[PDB]
Amino acid sequence: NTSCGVQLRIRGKVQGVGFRPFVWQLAQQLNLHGDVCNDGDGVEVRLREDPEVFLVQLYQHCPPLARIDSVEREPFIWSQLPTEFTIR
Amino acid sequence: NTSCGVQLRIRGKVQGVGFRPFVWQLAQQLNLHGDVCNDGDGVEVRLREDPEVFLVQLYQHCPPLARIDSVEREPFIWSQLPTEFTIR
Amino acid sequence: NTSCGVQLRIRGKVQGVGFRPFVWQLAQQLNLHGDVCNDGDGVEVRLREDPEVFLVQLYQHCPPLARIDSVEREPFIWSQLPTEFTIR
Amino acid sequence: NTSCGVQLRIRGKVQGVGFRPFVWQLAQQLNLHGDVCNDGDGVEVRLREDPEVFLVQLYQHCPPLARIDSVEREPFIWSQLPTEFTIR
Amino acid sequence: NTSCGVQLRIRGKVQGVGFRPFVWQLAQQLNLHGDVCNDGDGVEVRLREDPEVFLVQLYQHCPPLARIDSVEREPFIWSQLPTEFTIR
Amino acid sequence: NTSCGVQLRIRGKVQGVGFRPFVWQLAQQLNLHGDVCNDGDGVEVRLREDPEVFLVQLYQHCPPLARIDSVEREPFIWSQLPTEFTIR
Ligand SMILES: [Cl-]
Ligand SMILES: [Cl-]
Ligand SMILES: [Cl-]
Ligand SMILES: [Cl-]
Ligand SMILES: [Cl-]
Ligand SMILES: [Cl-]
Repeated sequence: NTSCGVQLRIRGKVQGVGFRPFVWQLAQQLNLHGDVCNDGDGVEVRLREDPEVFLVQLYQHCPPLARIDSVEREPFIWSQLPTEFTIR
Repeated sequence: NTSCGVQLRIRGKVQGVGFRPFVWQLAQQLNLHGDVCNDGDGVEVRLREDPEVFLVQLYQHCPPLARIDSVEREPFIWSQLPTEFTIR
Repeated sequence: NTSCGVQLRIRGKVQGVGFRPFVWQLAQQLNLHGDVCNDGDGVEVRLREDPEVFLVQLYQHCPPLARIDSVEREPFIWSQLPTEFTIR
Repeated sequence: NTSCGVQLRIRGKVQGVGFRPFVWQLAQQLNLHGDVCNDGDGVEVRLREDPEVFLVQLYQHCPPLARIDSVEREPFIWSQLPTEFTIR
Repeated sequence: NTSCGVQLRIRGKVQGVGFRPFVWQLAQQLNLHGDVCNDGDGVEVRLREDPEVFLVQLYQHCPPLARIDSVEREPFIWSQLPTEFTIR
Repeated sequence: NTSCGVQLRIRGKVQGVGFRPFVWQLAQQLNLHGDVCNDGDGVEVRLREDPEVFLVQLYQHCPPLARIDSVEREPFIWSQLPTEFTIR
């Protein structure tokens, strides 16, 4: 059933730069579950877990071709909890 | 804007027994925000804060005429955060 | 990879009484993941999530033939996170 | 330096009944730090850690001569964090 | 009544630079409550909520004329919880 | 007894640069407990408390001769909780 999650919206130079793979790899390292996608208004990252370490490291380790201009966060409800972290 | 909340659904003998006032008073004592209502399928309590102490004390201090048969919890998203605890 | 979990050790009259199914059903209602077993020194419940609501309700809704004499908790590390709640 | 703590005020039949030792033993089992005292308006328990499991078990395992009528909680600031749990 | 809060003390080039408005805007984006002021030893930010995302973004998005040299955090107790985020 | 902790593994130019003292001083400022060591594969920091603010500030305030290339985190269990923060 449902659980509280977090959606992060990351905007900047975040496409064509290895950003979705970067997010994926960071989520793997952090043992996070959810997904990442590029929906045309930046990159959306949905997580089951608290996003703080992820956010710290998103910024600090941003790929060299990428550039993060802003990150927004909001809560949402998972309909079913994720068991993996996937690129969608 | 939005925040993660918790909805509790309390079923049993929970109407005509001072249950909504009891919930209100417990929320006041605990400095909780949200609301309580009876919507015909028990009592729904919506909280901004984590419900655990509230739940402990709901059970332990249940009014004498009342009887709690079950409590369910689920997350939801507040559209605007509550600044009081109110009976609705 | 690994995550912080909680092991609960529940002792009393907790076998032959529907206790493992009771735990399972409570974990389902609470959307918890991990497992339950009877290993000869009571019932061990391992959870991914914080156990507090589970504990409240374990006590309050204890099956009628069962009797809980004590519950102990300790942290441990999951080797892989659970995706279900199962009876083992 | 300072940290956020919780003070619990437990009222009822809570003196002459083994209540301070009971609290101590529960805190030991739960690996909690802080202190307990009887200051003439019930028993005050100060904890470094979140009090929820403690509270659950305070109620469920209340000594037979004791009787808990109410428990109140409030936050406070530790001037120095406790390294033990002690009866004061 | 009272709740646990966090006070952040931000020092550097943090006056005459749009820092209080920057903090305000960040708190709005994050749905945080409390206040900000310049009391002559940097900027003090008092929050109801956990400060971690705020801190991440304080640093990453520091206005161009500003410069953050240090940030300290300590807990404190709110006398009444804030319902807005305001510049004081 | 045991508690959930966090181990951080910090790699880069992190030896001969005042890194262990830097970590120590940051832990003191943050009122953290645990330890730091250099075990030949970077710097390991073990903490009792949640590491997020520590991590934010590790990166932002990295000493000038140092360079942080990566930070990994994993949970572990303390055998006895630390009462100080020490360089080992
Ligand atoms: Cl992308
Ligand atoms: Cl009602
Ligand atoms: Cl069993
Ligand atoms: Cl006493
Ligand atoms: Cl200012
Ligand atoms: Cl080193």
